[PDB]
Amino acid sequence: ESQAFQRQLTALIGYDVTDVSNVHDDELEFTRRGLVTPRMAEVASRDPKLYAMHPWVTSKPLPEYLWKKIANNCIFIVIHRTTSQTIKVSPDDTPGAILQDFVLRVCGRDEYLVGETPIKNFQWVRHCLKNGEEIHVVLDTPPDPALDEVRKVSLWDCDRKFRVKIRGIDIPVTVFVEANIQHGQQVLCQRRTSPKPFTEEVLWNVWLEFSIKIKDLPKGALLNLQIYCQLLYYVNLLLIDHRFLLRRGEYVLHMWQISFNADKLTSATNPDKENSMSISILLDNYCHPIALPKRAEMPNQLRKQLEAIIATDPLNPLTAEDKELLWHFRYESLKHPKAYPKLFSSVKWGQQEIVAKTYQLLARREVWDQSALDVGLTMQLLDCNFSDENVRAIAVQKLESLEDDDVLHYLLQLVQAVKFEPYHDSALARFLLKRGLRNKRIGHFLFWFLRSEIAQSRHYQQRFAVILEAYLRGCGTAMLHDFTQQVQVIEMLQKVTLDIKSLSASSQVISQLKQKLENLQNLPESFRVPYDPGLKAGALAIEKCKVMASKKKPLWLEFKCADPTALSNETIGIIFKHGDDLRQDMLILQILRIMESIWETESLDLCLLPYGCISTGDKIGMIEIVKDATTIAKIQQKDEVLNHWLKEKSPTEEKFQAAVERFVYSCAGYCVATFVLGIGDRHNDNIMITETGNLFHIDFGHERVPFVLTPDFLFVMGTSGTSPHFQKFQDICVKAYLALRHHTNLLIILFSMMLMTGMKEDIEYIRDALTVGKNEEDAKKYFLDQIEVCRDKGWTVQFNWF
Ligand SMILES: Cn1c(=O)n(C2CCOCC2)c2c3cc(-c4cccnc4)ccc3ncc21
Repeated sequence: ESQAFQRQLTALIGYDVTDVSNVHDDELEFTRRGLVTPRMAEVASRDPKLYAMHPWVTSKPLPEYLWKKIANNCIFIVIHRTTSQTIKVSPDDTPGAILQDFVLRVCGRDEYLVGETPIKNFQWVRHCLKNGEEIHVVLDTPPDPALDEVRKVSLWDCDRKFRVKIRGIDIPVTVFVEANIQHGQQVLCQRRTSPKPFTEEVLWNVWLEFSIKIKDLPKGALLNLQIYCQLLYYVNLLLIDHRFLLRRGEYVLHMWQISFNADKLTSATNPDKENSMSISILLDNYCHPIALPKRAEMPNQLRKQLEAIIATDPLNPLTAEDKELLWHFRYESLKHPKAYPKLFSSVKWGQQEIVAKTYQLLARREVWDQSALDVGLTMQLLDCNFSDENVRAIAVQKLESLEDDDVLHYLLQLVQAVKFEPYHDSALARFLLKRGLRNKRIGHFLFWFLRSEIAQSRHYQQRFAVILEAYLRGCGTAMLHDFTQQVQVIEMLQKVTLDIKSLSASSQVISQLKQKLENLQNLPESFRVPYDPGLKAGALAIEKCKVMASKKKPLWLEFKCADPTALSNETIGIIFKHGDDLRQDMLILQILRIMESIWETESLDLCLLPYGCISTGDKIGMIEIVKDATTIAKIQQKDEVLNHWLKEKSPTEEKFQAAVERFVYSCAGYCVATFVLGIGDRHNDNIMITETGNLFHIDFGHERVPFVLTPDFLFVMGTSGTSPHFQKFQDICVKAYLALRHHTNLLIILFSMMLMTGMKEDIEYIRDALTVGKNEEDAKKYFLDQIEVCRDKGWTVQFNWF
């Protein structure tokens, strides 16, 4: 009756929030309760007119390469209604001024040109100008905002030393327990139990007295229990709870097994109980509830020493002297926003006094607030190394400066960063709740970015599910309708992918596929595309649908577009795959999209193709089909072969000369990008190219060479084992490489988090690849040398690949 809505949300999320069986406290229920207010606040504050039409706009400057297309200076936008007419408009002209009521929707898209924004500052206008396409719009009627209607004793006096009683470890099928007090990645104090023979049950009943006191336990503290026999099981328990109270009583904790990592920081217990390892522990209880309460300059030499510490890379660890230097002169270090991550590492979190000294130091934020926004440091303070609620919130406060365009560039990386938050309700989760609820595009990607983890991560599904339910409860009836239509389709397409895979390691398979898709089309008739929400896919082209030939078996699906106002009847091609982890490809594609923005600021377009890719469920998702594209393997199935393929598929010579240029930029782009990320040693079948000349890597799901610059690519430029194109390539390569190096800290910390949340020494790769330390001229030469490593090898490495 009154519960029907929750069972609808339950099916959208893919996990039950009301079901509380793997919970030892009430944090999820308390954060479900606490999340109501920032949803109520956002639902109410959003302009219902601009919420319904979600104009995807930017406040960033129009790039160098895009002002080349505009001349007079005017742009042509063709308005449709059967009868169409072109209108010459100034780049700085508002959409209403063009209209001279009615709205300017994009043809075949739920994309609109609205608000007090210049047309040059629209993401669809910039997109068309980049791709050299016409701006086809339609004089449509604004959508009803009615469709989005939303349904409605003190701690610092407990000077006693802390202790935990290790009762034992009950397991269904030598060993010792390692008890740790943790804050960030920094272990405060360790204690082990005496080794005992490994059996079905191992009792100890011994108390482990720690060096740290109750008073000195920081908000965010963790009792991390580990089972060593060398590490085999782990579990965590927040010593300070959500209601600021120290943990008391008996706790049985089901432990996570093994095979550093974000999964190893989780406060959640293992849901499996009949097969998992447990741990009975006792925590000292009291009659009254224990509750946590709330100059000189610097000499020229010690200034230079501190300046060198700030200027180093994030991965560079601080010594004991570096930590003392930074802490003593914290008031100076506070006047340099770049020192904050390193300074907040230098503080002794296991000392109530040193913590209180930081908390009051942070009240002098006049300098941090007034600073120019840096995503680098903001992401730095949100990682595993920072467990303090206050420090993290200073980073979340800067995320408010980010306009909807930028929130989209880091939505996935911010969603992952929630894994490092000690408590469920956090400034970050709330931040992602505001931005998702304010914007429909952000909200759509939020849904899928959260649903990605809820369905595959047993470690963080609990936390993420309460954040999804909170977003869902405020998006409005329209988005809730759209998501049911997406869930219903992917859940339908999930069975088909799995049933077909359970028939192969042919005509039988291809007939059985259409035999199943037939009893599927007879709901829904339309659904938004999870990786491109503007595009609405209609009914299937069941005759075009096939099962793909590789080691894995994906579903090549083609859907007609639901919008009849579309320019072409070109179907929407979607790959539905199983057995591969799309969570890592999502992460790689995101850094690629970030790299492009870095190049945009530096006035460069390296023509990357970061194809839509959404992780949907348990090792299953969907991938965008790139139209008129094939792999290098299919083009070979040597030197001449690619340039012969480009001319052959090219209509005019004008278009071919465009095809070789689109090749040099995209090739240089994938050369710099895949090198930095360390995914350049890839097989020919994992490198694609459009009939337009647009090259792009794929299958990112986890002798040597730095990148792929084979002779067939070189022959396209006009070189065999210099050229006017190869010189243009080398120059744009360096120009692109040096741009990414200006954002070292950003890339370093983006990669670091990517590793921990998606997948110590492995991370160190970007230090060397982004040539940390070396000057602008030394890096130019270093990259040009890596070009020559590909020239020397040629077909060697490509041949080596089995
Ligand atoms: C025409 N055509 C293909 O043949 N294929 C492939 C199918 C699987 O064998 C490799 C080639 C693709 C595409 C494959 C991906 C992709 C698939 C899995 C992982 N990462 C990326 C993306 C876009 C694509 N577009 C077009 C297209």
